Amino acid sequence: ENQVYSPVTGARLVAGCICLTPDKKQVLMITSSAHKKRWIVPAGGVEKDEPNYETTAQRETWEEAGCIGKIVANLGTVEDMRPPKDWNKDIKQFENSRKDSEVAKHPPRTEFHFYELEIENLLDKFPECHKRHRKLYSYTEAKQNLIDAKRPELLEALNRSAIIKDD
Ligand SMILES: [Cl-]
Ligand SMILES: [Mg+2]
Repeated sequence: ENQVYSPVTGARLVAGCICLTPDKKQVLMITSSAHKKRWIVPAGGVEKDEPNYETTAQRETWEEAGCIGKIVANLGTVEDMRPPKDWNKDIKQFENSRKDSEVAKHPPRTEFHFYELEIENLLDKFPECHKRHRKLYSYTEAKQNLIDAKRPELLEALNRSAIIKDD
């Protein structure tokens, strides 16, 4: 009940961090709680008492990854546009035009506010350290992880960061 939603779309409001090594060659990824083999980035729900998205982003990066660092860029917003739960059993799932197909119009599940963080430390004891793994990946590896995880919005956020892409 401490969760915050868009007053317009009803999307859950979430913040998180693209956590880069100081040399900008790697990004910190974490395993999903539900799916141990899916690698994503730290992010979670804004809570009602939190004054800004940076606070949520750095809290969730601590809770989920045991990562501390400095926010160095605002990477703006991305949206989880996965269709609702009922979607694949509904009668009209797609809206087609002359040269294009789209999933039927729906609000986003989640609106993510992403920041780029420069990693200053990784701690062995952190709140979710027995529920998740946290590991550095090159850009090429991280991109494949996020496609494997079916989270293109997280890849959109990563691509806005200063991560070195030509591995
Ligand atoms: Cl909003
Ligand atoms: Mg979360």
